[PDB]
Amino acid sequence: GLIFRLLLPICLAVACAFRYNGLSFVYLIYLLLIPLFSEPTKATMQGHTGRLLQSLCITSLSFLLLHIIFHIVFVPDIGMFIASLTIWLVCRTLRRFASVASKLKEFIGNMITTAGKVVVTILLGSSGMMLPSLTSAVYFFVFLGLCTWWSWCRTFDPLLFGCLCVLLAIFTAGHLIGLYLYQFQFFQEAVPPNDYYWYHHANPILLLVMYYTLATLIRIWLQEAVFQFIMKQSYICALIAMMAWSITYHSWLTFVLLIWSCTLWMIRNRRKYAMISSPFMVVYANLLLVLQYIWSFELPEIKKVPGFLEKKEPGELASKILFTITFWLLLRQHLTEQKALREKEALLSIMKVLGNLVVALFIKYWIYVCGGMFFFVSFEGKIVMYKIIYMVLFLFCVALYQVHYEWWRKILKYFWMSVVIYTMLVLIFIYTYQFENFPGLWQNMTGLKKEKLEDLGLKQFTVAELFTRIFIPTSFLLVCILHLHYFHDRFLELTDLK
Ligand SMILES: *[C@@H]1O[C@H](CO)[C@@H](O)[C@H](O)[C@H]1NC(C)=O
Repeated sequence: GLIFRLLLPICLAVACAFRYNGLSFVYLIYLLLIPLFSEPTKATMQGHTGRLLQSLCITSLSFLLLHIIFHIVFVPDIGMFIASLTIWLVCRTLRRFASVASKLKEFIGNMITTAGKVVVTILLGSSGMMLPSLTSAVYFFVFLGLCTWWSWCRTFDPLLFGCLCVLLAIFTAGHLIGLYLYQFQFFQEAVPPNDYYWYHHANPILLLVMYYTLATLIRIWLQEAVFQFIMKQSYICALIAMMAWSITYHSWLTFVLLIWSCTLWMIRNRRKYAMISSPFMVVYANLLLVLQYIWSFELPEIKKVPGFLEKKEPGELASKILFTITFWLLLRQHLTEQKALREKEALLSIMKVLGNLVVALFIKYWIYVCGGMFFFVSFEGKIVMYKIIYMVLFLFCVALYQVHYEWWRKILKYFWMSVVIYTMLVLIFIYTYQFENFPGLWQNMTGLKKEKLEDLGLKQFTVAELFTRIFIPTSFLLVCILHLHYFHDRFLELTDLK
């Protein structure tokens, strides 16, 4: 019944974790071999495997003794004793955890058998981002490829999935062999893949549990009401993550993502064009992700590009994964909806008063919100030139409204257009002033002293304050375009002299 075997994995692991010779290597081999066979039953295969393991271990102890006796630290003995005890227990076929462990095994095995694919992908991603190298690049790339394939509608038949599991299993087997076999080799650098013996001493256990889940899976394979607003928020958060990416890993590449998000904010029907441009965003995201992972290796002889992609830590990649999953979900939704529309067209071939009241209230009382946003934009932090130009525009608008009011009714939308244009220019200028040539290019082109130039807001920020310096004007632009698109013309036709 509750006749377990994982105890043998446990003791084989603790036995191979501290002794390193040709004697423990076979113990590690058999440890790797355990998760392939079933639990002990009325069977001959697992029985003979166990019995041969015990024979080999006892004989190895005997060989150690017959070596040490010739005269013309031996925890392996206790391991052999435990192995023989388990052999006898199998031949036979206060206390709180007895059934607890059984329940744990049962529910975890059922968790594997239901949706093992996604947990394998999660393990692949974790192993990839754990310790970057050329070897872990295999795991990371197959992770990324599987996630991209799932993002598309194209599915996968289980036999190819199983052969991929077999390939990855033998690959991680060889990887663990190299890892726990390296304690003899004599090298320190000129080779990326591994190192010698959580920062980097927690990877082998992750690879081991990965291989164990893969082994259970392959063993299984050989037993022959408001969710619309939620979709809206989904594409919105995908866009905002696309924007926020270009702040963490500042480079002349992700500037295209930032400018794309900016130019996508200011469009009439943004959902349609966002869904259209979704796949390109996904492919570009994962491409620059591969570039990130490559240039985040262990070795400093890569000669990072000065203005473009540069050198980063391994930890600063999970945030990029969190960004890319938004693109993946966006593409999934877009493709599903497009397929539904296509099959539909193939098949063919009490609260209103609240809405009216609130839309009228916004038509009449939103220009004041846009005006009040000027103060929040211009009166935060230090005082610089562009924050003064903002107030200059605001005061000019108010003065022109007070003076004539006939021109002010004709030159209103042009004001908002100029405002959003100026905000875009401010974004571009404050973003580009973070490279290396620019802080000197401004002087060499237009000679101004360092602080005299910095007084215009241009300075070297940190990864925190730049979020503010980008989003505050971004929020202002968003509010302004929201006013311009929906409420402007209705407001202008509301208050007029007929
Ligand atoms: C400023 O930088 C440029 C970069 O090409 C270089 O010619 C020189 O260092 C300076 N040029 C000036 C001062 O015009």
